[PDB]
Amino acid sequence: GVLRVITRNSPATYFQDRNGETGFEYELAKRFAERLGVELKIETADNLDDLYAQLSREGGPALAAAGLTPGREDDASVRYSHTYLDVTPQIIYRNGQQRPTRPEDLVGKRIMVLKGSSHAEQLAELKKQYPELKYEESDAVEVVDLLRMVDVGDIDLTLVDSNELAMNQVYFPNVRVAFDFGEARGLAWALPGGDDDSLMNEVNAFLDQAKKEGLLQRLKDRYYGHVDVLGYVGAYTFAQHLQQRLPRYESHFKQSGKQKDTDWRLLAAIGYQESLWQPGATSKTGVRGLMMLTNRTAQAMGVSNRLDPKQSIQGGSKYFVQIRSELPESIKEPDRSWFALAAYNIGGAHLEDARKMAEKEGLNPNKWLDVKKMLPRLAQKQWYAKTRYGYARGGETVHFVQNVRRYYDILTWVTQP
Ligand SMILES: N[C@@H](CCC(=O)O)C(=O)O
Repeated sequence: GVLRVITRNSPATYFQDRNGETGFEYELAKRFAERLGVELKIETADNLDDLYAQLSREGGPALAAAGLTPGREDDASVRYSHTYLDVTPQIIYRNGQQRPTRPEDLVGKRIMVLKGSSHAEQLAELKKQYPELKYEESDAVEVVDLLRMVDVGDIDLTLVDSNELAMNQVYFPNVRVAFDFGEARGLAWALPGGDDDSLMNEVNAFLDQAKKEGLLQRLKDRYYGHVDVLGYVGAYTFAQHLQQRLPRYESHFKQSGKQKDTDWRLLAAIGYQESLWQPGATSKTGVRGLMMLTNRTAQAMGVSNRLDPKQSIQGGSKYFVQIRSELPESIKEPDRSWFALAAYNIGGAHLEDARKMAEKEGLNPNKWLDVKKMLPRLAQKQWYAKTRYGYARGGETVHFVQNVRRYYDILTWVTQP
């Protein structure tokens, strides 16, 4: 009584954050496994070629959920469910470089795509029509890698499904859609063929029902797509809010500070980066209140009302100090505080991968200046594929810690002594 779903380890799909497992596919697979009264077991594939290999052996996974494009036709050997999400392939280029207008303008550019993907096949055929088109494909990269590579200019163009872009665009300021390339199409789950429609029919029953019940559109808004974390405000705006907001809460930050033997101004910085000192702030991610705590985490810290500024401040402060208390003793202050900010955001599991990765690189797993260099690698498959817990958006962790420290510095400077 265990549903095995194979997927890809990636932000649009499945990954681990500080609260455990998450992702569009993962949630859809879980709400489905529950509709079957079985346990969901995730298995992840290394690349797309391997996913389909795995799906087609006997004794393999039930189905594949991985934002797969059917394309197909009638290879009965692999069969597709109804679609649960409609997308469009898009050519992506780097801002301030020659924006291609037409398929012919893909000639002369360096292009990279997932090896074994629909899009590699979309380009393969375009190469008959223009034998000068050249492109590379790789198994050691995921779409998140491709966008970074354009953003940073290591490649000119790539070709990806629009949803992957909607989720990530914001983490890549320099990238821009050049044009749609192909008709809109639907994504779907993949099952092996196929003589018993036992398994297929309910999936199709599930997806059809979950479309009219709002579940698909709910998820789509949950994930696709938005900037949780980021945003250093003006020094202007912070000075503003020092006068308009902090006076309400300074009292609570101070006492929690005292209660827990920790600098109140860092607690106050966490909260500013968190919600901008807004006790009613909330996210579609399911965090809420001044210290943007999750429900499980709030209950765990004794917070019975997430919207009460005093409670959320006390519970968030409690959460931060414990995380800082649980790090390896080998990490000393002040780095220790920075690791905890790093862990507060990305989860200790991932932070741990970073330190191992840091060690193996001959760096100091105890120096925030070093591990901080490793955290961004967790969003690079060549690297995160080699870690225990896999993908993490480590660049956003770094911004988190940085930003929080920055507010902490201004606060110190103004307080006072
Ligand atoms: N097939 C990949 C995209 C491949 C590419 O970017 O070229 C996906 O599942 O989104």
